[PDB]
Amino acid sequence: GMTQFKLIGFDLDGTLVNSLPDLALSINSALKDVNLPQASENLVMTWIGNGADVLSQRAVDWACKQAEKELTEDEFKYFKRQFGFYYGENLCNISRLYPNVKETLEALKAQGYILAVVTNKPTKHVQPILTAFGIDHLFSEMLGGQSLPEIKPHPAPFYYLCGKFGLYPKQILFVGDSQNDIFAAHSAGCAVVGLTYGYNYNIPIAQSKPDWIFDDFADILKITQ
Ligand SMILES: [Cl-]
Repeated sequence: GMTQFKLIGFDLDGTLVNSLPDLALSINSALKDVNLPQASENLVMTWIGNGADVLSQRAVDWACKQAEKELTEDEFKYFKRQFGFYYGENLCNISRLYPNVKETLEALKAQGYILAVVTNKPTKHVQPILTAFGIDHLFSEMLGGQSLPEIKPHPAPFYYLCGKFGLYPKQILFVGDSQNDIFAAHSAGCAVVGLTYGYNYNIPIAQSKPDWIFDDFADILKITQ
């Protein structure tokens, strides 16, 4: 309307949904199944951001070092199957939307913005978690960690949106909570909101220099009309 933006994109974990509690519960149950020590929720948080394989590798590497044990490859595969199972079961157990997320997405949709999710979370979990929280109907595109060959912080997912919706990068506003989001946006040429409530390796979101830094998801409305 009075902005340049046609499409607004969002990360999922740490931006729309506070999923850390269910991720931590799931990963710790799987660690227990391979007789490895369990991690604090802050530690688990620091492994999140780069997809479920990297998350799994960080978990097992930490726990093995803690315990002075190693896993065989078959044990590691087993760990990953159990972690996948538990999480699938706990997608919307302790997890909740961040404050004002649904109301804000509805407002933006009402204004005519195309809305998209771009996350490194496995693609298989994206439509289910959005459906569980009653917001799947608002999104015109939902990209996860297996959806394209390169993922955030590579700008490719942003270029895919430009192509699919017929846009210049400058017509996309992105909303994220980690440097993966902010670096991808800077590289593609998209304006980017950094949220301060999400998962960024214990690093302040200001360090990656987003275009805006917000404590409340509803503040996005102040910059979209
Ligand atoms: Cl991730």
